[PDB]
Order: sequence, then C-alpha cells, then structure tokens
Amino acid sequence: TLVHVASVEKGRSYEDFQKVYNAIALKLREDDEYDNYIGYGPVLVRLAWHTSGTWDKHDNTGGSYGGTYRFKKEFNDPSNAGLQNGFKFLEPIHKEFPWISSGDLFSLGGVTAVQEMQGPKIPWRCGRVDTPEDTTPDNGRLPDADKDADYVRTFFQRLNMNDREVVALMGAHALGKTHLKNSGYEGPWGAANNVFTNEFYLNLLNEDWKLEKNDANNEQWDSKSGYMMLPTDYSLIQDPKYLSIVKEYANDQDKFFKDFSKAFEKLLENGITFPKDAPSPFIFKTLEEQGL
Ligand code: HEM
Repeated sequence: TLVHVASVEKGRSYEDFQKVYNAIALKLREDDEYDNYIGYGPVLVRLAWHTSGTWDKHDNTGGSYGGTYRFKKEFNDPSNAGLQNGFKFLEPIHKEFPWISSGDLFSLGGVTAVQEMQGPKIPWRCGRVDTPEDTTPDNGRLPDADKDADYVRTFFQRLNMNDREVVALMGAHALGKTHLKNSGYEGPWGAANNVFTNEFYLNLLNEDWKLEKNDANNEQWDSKSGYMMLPTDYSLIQDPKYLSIVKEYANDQDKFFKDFSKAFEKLLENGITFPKDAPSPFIFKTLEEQGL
C-alpha cells in the first residue's frame, strides 16, 4: 504493498505552515489553565504519537498520513482516552486553516508543542492526505503499559524503531501526567512536566522507586517526591541494554535532544513516500524567536 505519496496542499509553502504553527502556539500560551495549569503541550504531543503509532510496517496500514483519528472507531479506542482534549484544542485551528489536512494538523500539533515547551527543533514535512473511514486502523495497535522490556522491544519493531529510538522516544514521558480515569494510572513523572528536558531519565535513575498499587488496582512505581513510572517505563532500567542508553541521556541533554528530534520526525513520517521533488523539511521558528 500500500503506497501513500505526500501531496502538498495546493499552492502552500513554508509561510503558510508557520502561520498554523503560530496559531497553535498562541493558543497553547492562552489556554494555560488546562489540566491544573500543565497546559495542552503534553496532550498535543501524545495526540501526534498516537495518530502515528498505529502504523504497521508490514502492510503500511495505519500511520499519520490519513488523519483517521477523526473517525469514531479510532477516536473511541480505549488506548486514546483523554486525547479528545487535544482534538478539541485543534478544532478552531483547523476551522481557521481549513486547507490543512488532518494528518498534517495532528502531527504539526506535536511538533509545535515540543518546540514551544523548549524542546529540540523537530523538522516537519507537509503532504499527508485525508483518507476515507474504511482506512481507519482497528483498535489494539497502541501499546500496553503493564508489560516488560521484551514486550516494549518487540512492540516497537512494528514501528521500525530500534533500542535507541525507543529509549529516546520514551523521554517524552517527562511531559504531563497519567490520569486514573483515562488509563488506570495516576501521577506525573517529574517536576518539570510542561517544559521539555531529560528529567525522565534522571528520575528513573535517581529517585527511590517503590512498587505500589494505585486506586485502580494496577501496579506502578512511586517515589517519595510524588512521581510515578509505568511498568513499561521502569523496564528501561531493568533491561541492561536499555539501561546503558537511559544513563547516556541522563548525562547528555544535547544528545537526547538530537536523538529525540530524529526519532519523533521518523515516527511522524512512517508510511509516507516523499517524492524526490517534494519540498525539504520545514523547521519552524518559535513564537519567542519571532518576538511574538
Ligand atoms: C510503551 C510505550 C508507551 C506506553 C505504554 C505509554 C503509556 C502511556 C500512558 C498509560 C499514559 C497516560 C495517559 C493518561 O492517563 O492520560 C501516557 C501519557 C503520555 N504519553 Fe505515553 N506511552 C508510551 C510511549 C509514548 C511515546 C513514544 C510518546 C511520545 C513520543 C508518549 C507521550 C506521552 C505523553 C506526552 C503523555 C502525557 C499526556 C498527558 O499529560 O495528557 N508516550 N503514556
């Protein structure tokens, strides 16, 4: 096989997408009360990841291209509980810029959130095209959180990610929090949960973790500081190959930034064929860099 060729929204170029980025960024700044003043940054990053994370490299089903989260089957995946907040955030952006495809909007939301939260630049390509309801992938392609390193490693092979790519991507769990009503887990992973840093890896290594049960009767790792880790997070320190990489990112902020950028762009582009004469990837300026 199934091929998805990137097709640029007619006549559009860099400055068009910078305007969309800016609208997303200005709204992130303005709607700062959401989720007890965490803001919408983290949930927009998660929306970008879940809308891309359904891809299967074996038959090119799912993926970011089609923007299929807009259809009820995907919108209602239990794995996607909570993401409706990110979709509602993006509705007035799409209303203002109706020419942008849904896949481009969901993925750009994630890029914008990362950069506006002071994370690395994430180069971004346009040209995802909406596909019909019957191309929506079935529920069950996003990962379980109660499993071990072997499960994590095997799961991400389906997304064509290796050990380094997996450990880098998981650093996005510095952001936001788990919410009991959404996923059956509760609590933030760190203190700095709307600013993008390598705090996830520092916390895995330096906090004193206790294996406890939360109020939904699921096990999670808790610290005295009020932080939590999922079993799938904690697995990155139980598997000695993951552990080496975790230590690497805990000791090099720049390296984590560069590896995360690459891995997250790749996650967002999986499944898409870019014609040889497609535009180069766009690197958007932050509001702060524009003096806006
Ligand atoms: C084994 C892989 C993963 C598992 C099991 C997993 C699981 C979870 C769970 C259970 C939550 C809490 C959802 C809620 O209760 O609201 C969550 C939140 C989140 N995840 Fe993942 N995740 C994984 C990988 C990733 C990746 C690759 C990214 C992005 C690169 C990511 C980004 C986030 C973000 C930003 C949140 C916070 C959302 C918010 O605060 O609303 N996760 N994850």
